[PDB]
Amino acid sequence: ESQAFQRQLTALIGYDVTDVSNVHDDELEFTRRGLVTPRMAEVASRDPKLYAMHPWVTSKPLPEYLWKKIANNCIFIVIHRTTSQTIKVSPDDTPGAILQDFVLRVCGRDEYLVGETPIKNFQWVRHCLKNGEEIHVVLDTPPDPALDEVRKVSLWDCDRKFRVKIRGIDIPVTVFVEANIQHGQQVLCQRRTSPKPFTEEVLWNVWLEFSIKIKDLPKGALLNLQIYCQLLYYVNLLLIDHRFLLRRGEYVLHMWQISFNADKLTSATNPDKENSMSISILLDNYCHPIALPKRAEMPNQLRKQLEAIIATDPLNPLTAEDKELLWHFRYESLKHPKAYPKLFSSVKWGQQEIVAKTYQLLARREVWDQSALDVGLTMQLLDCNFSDENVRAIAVQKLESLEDDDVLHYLLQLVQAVKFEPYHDSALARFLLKRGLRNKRIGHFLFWFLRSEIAQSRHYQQRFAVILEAYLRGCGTAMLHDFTQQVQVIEMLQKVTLDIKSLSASSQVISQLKQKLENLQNLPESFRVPYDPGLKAGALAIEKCKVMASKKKPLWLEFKCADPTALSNETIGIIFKHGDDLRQDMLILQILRIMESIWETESLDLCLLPYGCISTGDKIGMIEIVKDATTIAKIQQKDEVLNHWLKEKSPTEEKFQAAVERFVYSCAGYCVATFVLGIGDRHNDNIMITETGNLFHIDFGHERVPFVLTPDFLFVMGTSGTSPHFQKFQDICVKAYLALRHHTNLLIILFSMMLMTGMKEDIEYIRDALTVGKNEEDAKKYFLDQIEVCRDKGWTVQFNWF
Ligand SMILES: Cn1c(=O)n(C2CCOCC2)c2c3cc(-c4cccnc4)ccc3ncc21
Repeated sequence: ESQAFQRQLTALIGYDVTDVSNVHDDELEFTRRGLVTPRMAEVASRDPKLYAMHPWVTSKPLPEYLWKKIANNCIFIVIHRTTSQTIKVSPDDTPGAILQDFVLRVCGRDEYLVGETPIKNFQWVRHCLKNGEEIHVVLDTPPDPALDEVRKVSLWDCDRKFRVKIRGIDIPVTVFVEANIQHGQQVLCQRRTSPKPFTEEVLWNVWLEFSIKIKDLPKGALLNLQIYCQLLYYVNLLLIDHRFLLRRGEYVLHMWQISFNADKLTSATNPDKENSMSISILLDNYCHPIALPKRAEMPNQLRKQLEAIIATDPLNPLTAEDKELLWHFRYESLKHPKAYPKLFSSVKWGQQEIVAKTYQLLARREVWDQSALDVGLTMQLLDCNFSDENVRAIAVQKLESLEDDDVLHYLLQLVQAVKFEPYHDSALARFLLKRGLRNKRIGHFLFWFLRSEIAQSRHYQQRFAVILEAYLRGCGTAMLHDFTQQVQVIEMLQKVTLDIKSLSASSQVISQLKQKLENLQNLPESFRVPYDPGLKAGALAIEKCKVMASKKKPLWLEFKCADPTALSNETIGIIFKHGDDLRQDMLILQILRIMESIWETESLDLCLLPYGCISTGDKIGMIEIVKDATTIAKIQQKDEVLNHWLKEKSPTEEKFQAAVERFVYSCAGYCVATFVLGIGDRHNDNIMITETGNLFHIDFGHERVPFVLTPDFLFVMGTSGTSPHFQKFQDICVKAYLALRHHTNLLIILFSMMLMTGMKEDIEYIRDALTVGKNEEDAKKYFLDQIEVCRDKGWTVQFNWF
């Protein structure tokens, strides 16, 4: 009756929030309760007119390469209604001024040109100008905002030393327990139990007295229990709870097994109980509830020493002297926003006094607030190394400066960063709740970015599910309708992918596929595309649908577009795959999209193709089909072969000369990008190219060479084992490489988090690849040398690949 809505949300999320069986406290229920207010606040504050039409706009400057297309200076936008007419408009002209009521929707898209924004500052206008396409719009009627209607004793006096009683470890099928007090990645104090023979049950009943006191336990503290026999099981328990109270009583904790990592920081217990390892522990209880309460300059030499510490890379660890230097002169270090991550590492979190000294130091934020926004440091303070609620919130406060365009560039990386938050309700989760609820595009990607983890991560599904339910409860009836239509389709397409895979390691398979898709089309008739929400896919082209030939078996699906106002009847091609982890490809594609923005600021377009890719469920998702594209393997199935393929598929010579240029930029782009990320040693079948000349890597799901610059690519430029194109390539390569190096800290910390949340020494790769330390001229030469490593090898490495 009154519960029907929750069972609808339950099916959208893919996990039950009301079901509380793997919970030892009430944090999820308390954060479900606490999340109501920032949803109520956002639902109410959003302009219902601009919420319904979600104009995807930017406040960033129009790039160098895009002002080349505009001349007079005017742009042509063709308005449709059967009868169409072109209108010459100034780049700085508002959409209403063009209209001279009615709205300017994009043809075949739920994309609109609205608000007090210049047309040059629209993401669809910039997109068309980049791709050299016409701006086809339609004089449509604004959508009803009615469709989005939303349904409605003190701690610092407990000077006693802390202790935990290790009762034992009950397991269904030598060993010792390692008890740790943790804050960030920094272990405060360790204690082990005496080794005992490994059996079905191992009792100890011994108390482990720690060096740290109750008073000195920081908000965010963790009792991390580990089972060593060398590490085999782990579990965590927040010593300070959500209601600021120290943990008391008996706790049985089901432990996570093994095979550093974000999964190893989780406060959640293992849901499996009949097969998992447990741990009975006792925590000292009291009659009254224990509750946590709330100059000189610097000499020229010690200034230079501190300046060198700030200027180093994030991965560079601080010594004991570096930590003392930074802490003593914290008031100076506070006047340099770049020192904050390193300074907040230098503080002794296991000392109530040193913590209180930081908390009051942070009240002098006049300098941090007034600073120019840096995503680098903001992401730095949100990682595993920072467990303090206050420090993290200073980073979340800067995320408010980010306009909807930028929130989209880091939505996935911010969603992952929630894994490092000690408590469920956090400034970050709330931040992602505001931005998702304010914007429909952000909200759509939020849904899928959260649903990605809820369905595959047993470690963080609990936390993420309460954040999804909170977003869902405020998006409005329209988005809730759209998501049911997406869930219903992917859940339908999930069975088909799995049933077909359970028939192969042919005509039988291809007939059985259409035999199943037939009893599927007879709901829904339309659904938004999870990786491109503007595009609405209609009914299937069941005759075009096939099962793909590789080691894995994906579903090549083609859907007609639901919008009849579309320019072409070109179907929407979607790959539905199983057995591969799309969570890592999502992460790689995101850094690629970030790299492009870095190049945009530096006035460069390296023509990357970061194809839509959404992780949907348990090792299953969907991938965008790139139209008129094939792999290098299919083009070979040597030197001449690619340039012969480009001319052959090219209509005019004008278009071919465009095809070789689109090749040099995209090739240089994938050369710099895949090198930095360390995914350049890839097989020919994992490198694609459009009939337009647009090259792009794929299958990112986890002798040597730095990148792929084979002779067939070189022959396209006009070189065999210099050229006017190869010189243009080398120059744009360096120009692109040096741009990414200006954002070292950003890339370093983006990669670091990517590793921990998606997948110590492995991370160190970007230090060397982004040539940390070396000057602008030394890096130019270093990259040009890596070009020559590909020239020397040629077909060697490509041949080596089995
Ligand atoms: C025409 N055509 C293909 O043949 N294929 C492939 C199918 C699987 O064998 C490799 C080639 C693709 C595409 C494959 C991906 C992709 C698939 C899995 C992982 N990462 C990326 C993306 C876009 C694509 N577009 C077009 C297209």
